[PDB]
Amino acid sequence: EGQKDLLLGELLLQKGWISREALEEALVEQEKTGDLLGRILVRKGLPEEALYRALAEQKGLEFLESTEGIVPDPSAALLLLRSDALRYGAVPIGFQNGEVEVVLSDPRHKEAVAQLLNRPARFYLALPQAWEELFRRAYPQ
Amino acid sequence: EGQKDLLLGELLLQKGWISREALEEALVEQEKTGDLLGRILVRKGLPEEALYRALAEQKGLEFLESTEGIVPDPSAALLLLRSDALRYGAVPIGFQNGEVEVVLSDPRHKEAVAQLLNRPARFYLALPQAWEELFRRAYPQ
Ligand SMILES: Nc1nc2c(ncn2[C@@H]2O[C@@H]3COP(=O)(O)O[C@H]4[C@@H](O)[C@H](n5cnc6c(=O)[nH]c(N)nc65)O[C@@H]4COP(=O)(O)O[C@H]3[C@H]2O)c(=O)[nH]1
Ligand SMILES: Nc1nc2c(ncn2[C@@H]2O[C@@H]3COP(=O)(O)O[C@H]4[C@@H](O)[C@H](n5cnc6c(=O)[nH]c(N)nc65)O[C@@H]4COP(=O)(O)O[C@H]3[C@H]2O)c(=O)[nH]1
Repeated sequence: EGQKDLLLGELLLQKGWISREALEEALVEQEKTGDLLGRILVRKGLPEEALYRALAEQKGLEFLESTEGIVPDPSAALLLLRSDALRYGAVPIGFQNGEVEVVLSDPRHKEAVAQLLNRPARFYLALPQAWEELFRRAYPQ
Repeated sequence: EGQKDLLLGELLLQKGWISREALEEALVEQEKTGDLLGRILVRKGLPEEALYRALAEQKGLEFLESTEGIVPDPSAALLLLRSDALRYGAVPIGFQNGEVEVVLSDPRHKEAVAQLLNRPARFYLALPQAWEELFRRAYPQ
C-alpha cells in the first residue's frame, strides 16, 4: 500500500504513461496556469481512465470501469440526502460486510465523505459520465 | 483515417507513450529474437493498455475499457460457432444499424474475422481478461 505515499506525477512515471520531460513540462505549465496536473496530462495525451486508476491507487479507492450493472440499494441511498450526494459527489449503492459501498466522482473528496458518513465504508471511483448515470439511478427525480 | 498507415512504434511515439530510446532498444532486441514488438515493449514497461489503445487506432477498432456492461445478444452469438469465436478470438455481441458488433481479443485477426463474417461489422478491442469474461458470458460451455 506504498502507492498512497506517491505524488500523481510519480505514479504515472512509474507506470510509464508519461516521460520525465513531459511531467516537468506539465508542472512548469501548472506553475503559470493553476490547473490540476491530471487535467494537463490528459490534454497532452494521457487517457482519462489511466488518470483515474492512478488517483484511485493514490487514495485507496477501487476504480470502476463501468457502472452499468449496479442496481442501487434504496436502503443505502437513505444514508445521504440527495443534495449531499450531489454536493460531495458520492453515491451510496449498497452494503458489503457491514460497510456501505460509496461511489465517488472525485478522489479528493474521499476524506470529507468518510468523516461525514461516520461508519465503515468502501469507496469506489467512477469517471464523470458513469458517475452521473449511477447518481440519477440512485437518486431519481 | 491516416492512423491506419502508421507502424506501432510510430503511433506510440506520436502519442507520447514511448521514448525513442526505448523503441530503438526493443527493435534491436527483436532483430535478435523475433518476438512481437508490443510484447517486448510491455515487458520493458509500456502499459498493456497503451499497447492496445495504439493497436486499436492502427486497425480502426474501438478500444473497450471494460466488457462488464455488455449484455451479449444470443442471436448475434449464433453468427459464429463457439469453436470459431474462440479460435479467432471474436465475440459477436449485438447489432447496430445493420452491422454486427464484434469484440476482438487481437487486432491482427480483424481481417480474418471480417472475411469470414462476410457482412457489415463494427469491431471492438478488449484486453485479455475483459475479453475472456465476455466470451464466457456469450458462449457458456
Ligand atoms: N479529480 C482530479 N484530482 C487530481 C487531478 N490531479 C491531481 N489530483 C489530485 O489533486 C491533488 C492536487 O493536485 P495538483 O493541484 O496538480 O498539485 C500537485 C501538483 O502541483 C504536484 N505534483 C503532482 N505530482 C508531482 C510529481 O510527480 N513531482 C513533483 N515535483 N510535483 C507533483 O504536487 C501537488 C500535489 O500532488 P498529489 O499528491 O498527487 O495531489 C493531487 C492529486 O491527488 C485531476 O486531474 N483530477
Ligand atoms: N496483438 C498484438 N499485435 C502486435 C503486437 N506488436 C505488433 N502487433 C502488430 O503485429 C504486427 C507485426 O508486429 P511485428 O512482428 O513486431 O513487426 C513490426 C515490427 O518488426 C516493426 N515495427 C513496428 N513499429 C516500428 C517502428 O516504429 N519503427 C521501425 N523501424 N519498425 C517498427 O515493423 C513491423 C510491422 O509492424 P506493424 O505495422 O505496426 O504491425 C504489427 C502490429 O500491427 C503485440 O504485442 N500484440
